[PDB]
Amino acid sequence: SMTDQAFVTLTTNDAYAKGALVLGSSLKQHRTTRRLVVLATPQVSDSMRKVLETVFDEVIMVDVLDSGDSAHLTLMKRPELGVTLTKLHCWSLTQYSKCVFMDADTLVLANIDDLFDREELSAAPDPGWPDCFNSGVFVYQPSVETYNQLLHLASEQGSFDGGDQGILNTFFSSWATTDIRKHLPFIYNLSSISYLPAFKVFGASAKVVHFLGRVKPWNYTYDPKTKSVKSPEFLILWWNIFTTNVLPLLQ
Amino acid sequence: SMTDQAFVTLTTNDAYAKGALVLGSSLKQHRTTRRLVVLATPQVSDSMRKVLETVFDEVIMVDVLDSGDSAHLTLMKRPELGVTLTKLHCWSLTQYSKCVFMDADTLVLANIDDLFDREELSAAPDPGWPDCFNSGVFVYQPSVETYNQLLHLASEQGSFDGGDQGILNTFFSSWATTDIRKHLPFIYNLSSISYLPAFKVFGASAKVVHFLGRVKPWNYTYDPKTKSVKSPEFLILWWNIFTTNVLPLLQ
Ligand SMILES: [Cl-]
Repeated sequence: SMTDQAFVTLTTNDAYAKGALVLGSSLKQHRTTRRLVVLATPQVSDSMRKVLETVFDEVIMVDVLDSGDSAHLTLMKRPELGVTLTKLHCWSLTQYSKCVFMDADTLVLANIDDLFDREELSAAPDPGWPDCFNSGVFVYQPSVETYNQLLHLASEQGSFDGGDQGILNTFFSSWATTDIRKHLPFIYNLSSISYLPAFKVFGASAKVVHFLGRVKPWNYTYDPKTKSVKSPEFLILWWNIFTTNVLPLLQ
Repeated sequence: SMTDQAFVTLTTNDAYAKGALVLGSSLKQHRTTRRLVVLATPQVSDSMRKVLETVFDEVIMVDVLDSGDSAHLTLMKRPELGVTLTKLHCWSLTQYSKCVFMDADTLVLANIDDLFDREELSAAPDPGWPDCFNSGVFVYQPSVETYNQLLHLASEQGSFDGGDQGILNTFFSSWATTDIRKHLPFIYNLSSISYLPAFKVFGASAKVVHFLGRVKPWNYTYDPKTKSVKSPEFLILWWNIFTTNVLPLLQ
């Protein structure tokens, strides 16, 4: 239908692939007309890539350890940024005129195809330092130039936070002060860590939930008997999509 | 110099007056050309009001328990909102064409007179729910109409958070989506609770620190010997301004 535009995610191992499988499924459940793309590394097992193919339209291999990879010389300068340099390959996807990147620890709650109305770089405020955008969800335009500039920046300065958010905020440094249309509503990237009164009032309209913190949805022990985890509706939802929609897909 | 414009704060008791005394002093140290105003309630002791007069140009009494007060009928509808209705009297100060309200648990680190370049309602994002502004610091235009509309809102709906921030966000509900110039940089209202890598990179430019959480700067036990508290440079600064600049003022 809309071959020109895609949601793009990233899996660097089989654990995160379970995240991507749930994200992908949630986009399908809310009936996106866009393509679904996952960037995968060789650390993702062949059998998991086959599961990824049942949900994603494209499973695109990216290996920054390969000397043919465009980011490989940058990795040799910044060996701590392998995951970040892999994610930044989202800008190499020049077969698409516009994409929404979503981290594999997000979950979609309603159709968010109206994000394609936005322009690069559109993103929600990060809680905690709200003059930085959160890099879990963003609208961007693939470009080899932009990609190479991003690699240059990573080369010169690394990332002020060790991951992709620092570098993307440093690159797209006008976000906080320029054009409010580039501020996605917080409900398009609602932090699981995120002000209870604000949530009582605004939470029902959540469109995307972003599972932050060290413990990811797929590393909870889920108990099918009780439909519950050991340690809430979003985490329960995650597991619902996984058990109900993902598990029966490779058969 | 600039009789038309003011910084405005609020003290509902003697504890908070110590906050206001420090805020006021910090505005003076960074050489504001504007007036300094404190709204005080009768719970503030006469002797503390006299201390407040050594720092503030105007100490303006507000008593919502008085039946002559404009908010008194609203208080009878919402008896839990006395402090909030007192703060909203900042909009009654029609002798001023433009003001910056600052909670008494803020501290100024550099001249912020360039806030008078902004228009109502300008405010920084709240961390945690960043599509709401934080109500600790905001640029507004005094108006009896605006004030009465605010009282009406408080009457009809109360405050979604129990304090002033809910109601001000509900009233000024276009803040998140309209005119980025109404987004104050986070450095004009930097949460003490506020992302360590972001602070390493951005904290040096802090212009206002906002002491959040249940334990206020003035309720720490300060030890003059060690220049330290029991439980960091901002809290130490607070105490420095208090001991050095405030204590010698009533003599
Ligand atoms: Cl704008």
